[PDB]
Order: sequence, then C-alpha cells, then structure tokens
Amino acid sequence: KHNCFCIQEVVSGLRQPVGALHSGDGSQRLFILEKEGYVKILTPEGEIFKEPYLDIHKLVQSGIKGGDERGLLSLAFHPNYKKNGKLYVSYTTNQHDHILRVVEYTVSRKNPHQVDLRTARVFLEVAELHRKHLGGQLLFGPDGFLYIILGDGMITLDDMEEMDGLSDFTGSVLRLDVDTDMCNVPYSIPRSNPHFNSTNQPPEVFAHGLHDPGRCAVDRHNINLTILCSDSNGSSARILQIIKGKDYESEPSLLEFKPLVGGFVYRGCQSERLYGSYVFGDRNGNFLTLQQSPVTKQWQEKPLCLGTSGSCRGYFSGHILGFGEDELGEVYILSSSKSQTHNGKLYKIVDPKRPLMPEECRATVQPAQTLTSECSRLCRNGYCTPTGKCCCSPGWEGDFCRTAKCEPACRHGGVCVRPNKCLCKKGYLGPQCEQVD
Ligand SMILES: O=S(=O)(O)OC[C@H]1O[C@@](COS(=O)(=O)O)(O[C@H]2O[C@H](COS(=O)(=O)O)[C@@H](OS(=O)(=O)O)[C@H](OS(=O)(=O)O)[C@H]2OS(=O)(=O)O)[C@@H](OS(=O)(=O)O)[C@@H]1OS(=O)(=O)O
Ligand SMILES: O=S(=O)(O)OC[C@H]1O[C@@](COS(=O)(=O)O)(O[C@H]2O[C@H](COS(=O)(=O)O)[C@@H](OS(=O)(=O)O)[C@H](OS(=O)(=O)O)[C@H]2OS(=O)(=O)O)[C@@H](OS(=O)(=O)O)[C@@H]1OS(=O)(=O)O
Ligand SMILES: [Ca+2]
Repeated sequence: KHNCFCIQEVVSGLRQPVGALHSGDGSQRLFILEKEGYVKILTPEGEIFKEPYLDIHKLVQSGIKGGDERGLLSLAFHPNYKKNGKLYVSYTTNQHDHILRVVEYTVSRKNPHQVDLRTARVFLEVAELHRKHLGGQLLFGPDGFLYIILGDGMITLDDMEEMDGLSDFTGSVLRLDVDTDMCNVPYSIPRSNPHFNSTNQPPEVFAHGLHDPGRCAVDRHNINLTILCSDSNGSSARILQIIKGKDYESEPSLLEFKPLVGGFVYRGCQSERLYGSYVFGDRNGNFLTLQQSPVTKQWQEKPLCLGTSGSCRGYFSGHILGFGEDELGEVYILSSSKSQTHNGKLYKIVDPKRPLMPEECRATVQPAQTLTSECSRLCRNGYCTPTGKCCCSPGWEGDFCRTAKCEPACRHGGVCVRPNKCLCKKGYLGPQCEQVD
C-alpha cells in the first residue's frame, strides 16, 4: 500500500461547510461556503477572516435535519472576476414549500473581501415542493457560459400537472450567457443551446433527466467540455457524462460496478500521477478513480486508497459534505461531525510521494485589489452587466446613467435633478417651473 494518498487538516471551526473554491484573481484566497448562508475567506497563509465575505443567513432558509438540503447550495465566480467583481450564488429561501434562487452579486468597491449586499440581481427563482433532490451547483465552462445543475426536487408528474407555476427547470442542466449588453433581461440564451428560439422547451435547458445529482466534475483540459455527474434515483447510484440536448431518464451509467457525494477532475500541481484523473467519493471517504479507455471510450473504476504518512493521515473526522478546489488546482474535503456547533473541517488531499511544494508549483500571491472597471466607478443609477454595460434604472440615461429624464421638460432654466423632478429657479413654480411668480 505505497500508492495511497493522505489527508491534511487545514482548518476547523467551520459550521456545516458545503464546498470551497477560489476566485481566479491571483490572490489564492479560498472561499468556504457554510450551509446556513455564509461565505468565509481562508487566506493562503491559513487565516480565516473574521468578517464573512458574504452573509445572507437572514435571506437563506436552511434545515436542521441532515437530509434537509435547504440552505446555501453553490457559488461561482465570473471568469473575469478580477476586473468585474461578479459572483453567482444559489440558495433556498421562503416566499409552495420554498424557492431556489440563483442570484448575482458584485464585490464591494471599497473592500475586496466583502460583497456589497445591495447589488443582488436575481437570475432565477425555481419553485420547490420538497427538501431533497435540489442540486444547485453553479459552474462556468471553458465556453464562458454559466451552467446550473438542478435535481428533480422529488417533483412527481401529478404534482406538476396539477400545480401550475412550477418552474419546469427542475431535473435539468441549464446553460446561460451572462455576458449580455441587453438590459431587458438578466442573461441571454446561448445560440448553441439546443432549444434556442424553440417554444416547445425552455431555452435555458441544455440537458435534462437528472434526478439526485452530486457535485459534478468539470474538466478544463482539449476538445469541447466534459462534465461528469453522479446521480442516485433511490441503490440506483449511476454516473452520467453530460452532453448537449440529452435526456438522462432511464439512462445507464458509464459504470456497472457501482452513495456518492460527487467528484472532481484533478488539475493541481502537487501530484503528478493524479493529474487528469476523475475522482469520486462517498460520504465515508471511499474514493474511486474513473479512467476512460482511448480505444473503446468505455469507463472503468479503480479504488483510491488513503494511508497515513506522518501527520498526513489516512482518515478524517465525520462525513464528507463537499469538495473544494484552490487557485493552484489542489483539492479538498469538507467534512462535519455531530458532537461542537462548529465541528466542520477543511482537509487537503496530498500525494505523499511528492514534496508539498515542488519547484514547478511555486506561484506568487497577487493580493486582491479593489475594482477598477470604469462601469463600477461611474454607474451610479442602475446596474453593471458583467460586460461593463451600465443599465439605467427607470428615469435615467447617459453613458453611466448620470442624467435624469424629465417628461415634460423643466422650464425657465430648471434642472432635471431626479426622474421627473425639476429644481426650479426662484420665482418659478409648478412641477416643470412653468408658473411665473
Ligand atoms: O443513507 S445515508 O447513508 O446517505 O445517510 C443519510 C441519511 O441520514 C439520515 C437518516 O439515516 S438513517 O437513520 O440511517 O436511516 O439522518 C439521520 O440519521 C443518520 C444516520 O447515519 S448513517 O450513517 O446513515 O447510519 C445521521 O447521520 S450520522 O451522523 O448518525 O451518521 C443523520 O445526521 S447527518 O446526516 O449526519 O446530518 C441523522 O440526522 S440528524 O443529523 O441526526 O438530525 C437522513 O438525513 S436527515 O433526515 O436529514 O437527518 C439521510 O437520509 S435521507 O433519506 O436523505 O433523509
Ligand atoms: O425518518 S424518516 O423516515 O421520517 O425520514 C425523514 C424523512 O422522512 C419523511 C418523509 O420521507 S419519506 O417517507 O421517506 O418519503 O417522513 C416520513 O417518515 C415517517 C415515518 O417514520 S419511520 O420510522 O422512518 O417510518 C413519517 O412519520 S409517521 O407519521 O409515519 O410517524 C412521516 O410523516 S411526516 O412526513 O412527518 O408527516 C413520513 O412522511 S410520509 O409518510 O412520506 O408522508 C420526512 O419527514 S417530514 O418531511 O418532516 O414530514 C423526512 O424528510 S424531510 O423532508 O427532510 O423532513
Ligand atoms: Ca447536492
């Protein structure tokens, strides 16, 4: 047993952590998601900032029982967050049982370590009848589009035919183009989408037929895009390769051998031998590798063992709640135990055959800077699209929505100050300064 990997505790004191990811800005911050509705920052020196990066625990409806999937579900940073400060979160909230929101946020202009809560911009609201099979994973592909993985919500045919106003998004991989200059809608539909300009099915839907998906593995590489998801109907533990336009109802898995939390594609630097592997794990820490045959394109699973090497250990506390990836590509376990309140932990996966810092893995921290995009500076009245288009609130216009509109116009030298509000010169009265005193 010389081929094993091992697990290194990085931080503890977390409250039900569900995942972790970086923001791609060079700062090597790791953002840890906590189920009740928090996002904490872990610095590359290993400190957790006191102030959460994002606190939406009052907006978030979370569940005390473990099988209750309600809470904060996923987070994705825009590929160009370093310049536009855009991020996307999915979470459950109250309004029949609850609503699954996908919302855009922008980091604050003054503080690169805190989101501006005022910049919430709702993209989707998906009705939910039950508290399982939710999904919620947000991710960006090499194409630059935003993918959204939704489970079936345990919604039956009778539930949907009877109750109108159910979203029809449940059970689907949605693909959005968030880089729009259009102001009438929060996102535009990619033309590559299979139901683009098609009245029969929602244009957002990229694929469907998902039931209870885990965290899906996303490969970056060099042809197109590969997304592998675990799914368990309810036992029925299958793994699916996501392709455009496919219906995965009664679809076999890539594997017959053999519930899984999810998986990841290792693109880190610390392990050479693991580079490019698809890895999936269950809640108890049993891990497997998926290898595709270049010849047949069939998939095969092999076990991946953990073993102790010094303080890099072959075991960890509690159950795996989620996975993480840092800006260097290394991967993490998020686990929690019952016990006290904050018994959640962040662990790193380590290849003990290799140094912790091989020469080629060195990378200089570029500390996070405040936004400098022209839009964020000057877009006073309205919101900025991820492209930098300043979208005016009603009653405003100009390149950055600085000039208010007055219809009819202010008279006698009056100034249009706010929408349809005229500041009159002394001696002139009325809503447009039209009456002479
Ligand atoms: O089936 S699983 O192995 O994936 O387990 C997940 C289910 O755990 C439940 C019910 O499990 S059961 O009692 O064994 O039928 O939650 C409650 O029980 C488990 C028992 O764990 S065990 O390893 O499956 O035996 C508790 O976990 S444990 O800490 O005792 O290991 C649950 O706590 S938790 O899942 O760790 O958060 C316990 O709930 S509670 O935290 O004590 O309140 C179901 O989850 S629950 O209903 O949300 O509590 C899960 O099954 S479900 O069908 O998805 O509901
Ligand atoms: O321990 S549980 O079996 O309760 O697992 C927790 C989830 O089970 C529900 C519904 O899930 S399901 O039945 O698997 O589809 O509760 C259901 O199970 C118990 C039976 O207890 S038992 O010992 O596990 O058999 C019922 O309680 S009882 O009245 O039979 O004593 C539940 O009734 S109720 O839903 O609480 O009203 C029964 O629901 S049902 O027969 O399917 O309608 C869920 O409980 S609930 O949602 O709180 O009502 C649990 O899922 S949860 O949504 O995460 O809470
Ligand atoms: Ca999930």
